[PDB]
Amino acid sequence: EIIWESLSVDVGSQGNPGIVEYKGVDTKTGEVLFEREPIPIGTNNMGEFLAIVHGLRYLKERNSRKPIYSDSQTAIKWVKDKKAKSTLVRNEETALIWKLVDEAEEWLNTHTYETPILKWQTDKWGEIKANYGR
RNA sequence: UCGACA
DNA sequence: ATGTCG
Ligand SMILES: [Cl-]
Ligand SMILES: [Mn+2]
Ligand SMILES: [Mn+2]
Ligand SMILES: [Mn+2]
Ligand SMILES: [Mn+2]
Repeated sequence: EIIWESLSVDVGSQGNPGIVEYKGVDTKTGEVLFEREPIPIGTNNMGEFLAIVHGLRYLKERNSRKPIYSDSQTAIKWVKDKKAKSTLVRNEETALIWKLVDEAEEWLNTHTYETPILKWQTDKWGEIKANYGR
């Protein structure tokens, strides 16, 4: 029941909190459609969140109605709520990740989209195509 | 007390 | 090990 005609996104990190990045790939081919420059400090969930929002913006800009796959239950909820409930401390070092997160929320609250955000069923389909981790 | 998704 | 939700 995999919808191959879709966009798959996923976070990648070195430590958690740690260096965070993310990418979006064509679920069907695996071709990398976009990738975020590594952010010094952030959490896994913030990254998973930014990945979905970037995916929403990527698809809207190209007038695509394809759904987005994410393996993050947390990020999917945050996007649904248009509010990332991260409890990562807000300080000088986490300023960048928080700026991106707040700006992502800002975009969600000022734009519209019908993009279905679907849960990638890892336990049945294996690793999401945009995966970085082992 | 966990269970789940990362 | 941590980040989060049910
Ligand atoms: Cl971003
Ligand atoms: Mn993931
Ligand atoms: Mn990268
Ligand atoms: Mn905010
Ligand atoms: Mn992954």
